[PDB]
Amino acid sequence: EGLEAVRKRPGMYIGSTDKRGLHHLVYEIVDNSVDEVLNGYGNEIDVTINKDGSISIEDNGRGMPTGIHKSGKPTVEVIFTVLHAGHGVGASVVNALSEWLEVEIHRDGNIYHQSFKNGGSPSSGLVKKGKTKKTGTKVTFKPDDTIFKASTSFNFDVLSERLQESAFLLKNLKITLNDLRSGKERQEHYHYEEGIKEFVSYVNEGKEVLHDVATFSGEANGIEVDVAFQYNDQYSESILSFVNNVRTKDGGTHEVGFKTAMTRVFNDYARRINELKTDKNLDGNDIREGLTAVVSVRIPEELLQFKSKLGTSEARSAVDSVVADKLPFYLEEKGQLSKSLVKKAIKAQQAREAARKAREDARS
Ligand SMILES: C=C1CC[C@@H](O[C@H]2C[C@@](O)([C@H](C)NC(=O)c3[nH]c(C)c(Cl)c3Cl)[C@H](O)[C@@H](C)O2)[C@@H]2C=C[C@H](C)[C@H](C(=O)C3=C(O)[C@H](C(C)C)N([C@@H]4O[C@@H](C)[C@@H](OC(N)=O)[C@@H](OC(C)=O)[C@H]4OC)C3=O)[C@@H]12
Repeated sequence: EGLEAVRKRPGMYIGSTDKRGLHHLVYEIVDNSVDEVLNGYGNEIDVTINKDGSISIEDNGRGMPTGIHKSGKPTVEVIFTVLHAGHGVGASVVNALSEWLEVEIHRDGNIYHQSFKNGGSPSSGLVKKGKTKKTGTKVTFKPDDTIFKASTSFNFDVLSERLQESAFLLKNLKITLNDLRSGKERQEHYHYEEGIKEFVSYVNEGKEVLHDVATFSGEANGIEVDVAFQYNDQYSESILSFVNNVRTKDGGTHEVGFKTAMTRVFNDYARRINELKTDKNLDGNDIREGLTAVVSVRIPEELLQFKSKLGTSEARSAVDSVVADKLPFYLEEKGQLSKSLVKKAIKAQQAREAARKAREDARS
């Protein structure tokens, strides 16, 4: 009954039926809690790997609606049983691929509980039972053995990497990952008050840093932007791009917008402090040498287009504008540092030119 289509072709919805597909089920539920925190409701997400094979995902958000949907069915049943109701395949796909799923909604001092079993078949109605001092939703589900053949066991380190990433992107979000399994009991907490500023320092661990993380945010078009960067004394570039708390591994327009404004502001500043003469412009390449940067954007549903590579042409204009508006003032106020970063980029340009001449001489 709709969920049976998900059960016959799971790959078409979660990619695979291996560790990757198993862990994506966890991410679908985590995302709903993340969305809620974005909207200003809640600040805590608890992920618990249970002894029985299940996984619990709890938040302190508003809690799911308890009432009858536009249709004649309880909203909880609509969410978990109606395909793609509300990647974003929905809680209903998690239910379809679960042996059992339990919902717990904390609303106005009361706990509302609903159970699902086998293909995502309601094994109870929404029952009001228990008193509470908190607001939020808790989803516990045990993956189906027949679906995730030899792949139902949750991996702590896989989840930790993704949960730490979510905490870095949403400052003041506290994520706790708990493993209760015998012989594997562990706990980690991810809470970064300085957000993507803390992400940059993390990516630069084990490398010497040239200055403290430079951060700047703003809004251009309908896109919110967060940019953090810090140079190391090494030569590699490490540009991490994110769209709506989710990584875009192949970059896109938001990444292009950051890179173009960075080259433009650096060149303009270099000529202003007379390091470059009337003498060619520094390439992006020279400027980005040893640069670790995090580009995090928030785009409305209407504007979005592509995933892994953003296509939203307006996001180029958005990042370009925030960087071009904020970076000149950073460089002007950090006079000695910025003069040093200009010289550094000139030396990278000179090194590259000498590599080019040696290559040409070896050819001719
Ligand atoms: C079913 C519901 C009731 C819940 C509501 O979501 C909550 C979610 C919310 O509780 C919050 C984010 N949740 C949590 O905190 C949370 N925490 C945890 C641990 C979990 Cl899990 C959650 Cl959740 C939030 O606080 C409030 C504001 O919204 C949903 C959000 C948006 C819609 C208005 C949606 C709805 O009423 C829909 C419908 O009436 C129809 C269906 C039921 C007839 N529908 C459609 O459902 C299919 C046919 C689609 O199909 C696809 N995509 O293939 C479309 O259909 C189409 C044609 O696009 C989709 O239409 C847009 C809907 O999505 C809503």
